[PDB]
Amino acid sequence: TMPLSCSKNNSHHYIQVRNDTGLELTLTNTSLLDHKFCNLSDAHKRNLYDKALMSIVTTFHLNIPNFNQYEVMSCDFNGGKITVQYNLSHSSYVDAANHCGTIANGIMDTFRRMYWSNALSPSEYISGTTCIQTAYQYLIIQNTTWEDHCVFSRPS
Ligand SMILES: *[C@@H]1O[C@H](CO)[C@@H](O[C@@H]2O[C@H](CO)[C@@H](O)[C@H](O)[C@H]2NC(C)=O)[C@H](O)[C@H]1NC(C)=O
Ligand SMILES: *[C@@H]1O[C@H](CO)[C@@H](O)[C@H](O)[C@H]1NC(C)=O
Ligand SMILES: *[C@@H]1O[C@H](CO)[C@@H](O)[C@H](O)[C@H]1NC(C)=O
Repeated sequence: TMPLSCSKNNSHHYIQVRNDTGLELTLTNTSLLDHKFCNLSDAHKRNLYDKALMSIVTTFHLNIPNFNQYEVMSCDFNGGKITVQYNLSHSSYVDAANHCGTIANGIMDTFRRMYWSNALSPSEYISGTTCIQTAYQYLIIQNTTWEDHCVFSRPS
């Protein structure tokens, strides 16, 4: 049994990239990845990670600033299906500002502005970008299907 993505305590949205498969982005306080690794030494896994993230950037038309910043992250695969977990650092205004030039923040600002969440707030405005503040501890991405997007798929 795995926890739900479509829950009252979470925010979620599903990107359909092709007829069958897509990405489910989930803001939650439950984590699915125990470790803190992102073993991408194989070229094929490193490219599936690039492609999941590219499909989010193009659909949301994200323009991520370069601030020499970095969001804590673990990743993992289950038979070619990626699971990416960001351990967010945006609980304060200072933390939101220091983790602003990241894919996580651009995603969250899309949730805030499409009203898919109420727990996202503005912090600092810089370079035409909004730094997002939130109490959510994780942002989860999984390569999944439309029929399963409401339940977290097994990561490994
Ligand atoms: C979701 O996962 C699949 C599997 O990793 C991704 O792509 C295809 O996977 C098959 C193996 O089942 C490979 O033989 C193909 O070469 C892969 N195609 C591509 C274009 O990479 C699929 O792209 C993933 N979807 C998302 C949205 O990340
Ligand atoms: C997530 O966890 C933080 C505590 O770290 C809490 O303040 C926040 O309200 C929680 N949000 C949800 C939706 O449970
Ligand atoms: C990356 O994953 C492979 C798969 O087993 C593993 O052998 C390798 O040691 C990992 N990378 C590092 C630096 O350990």
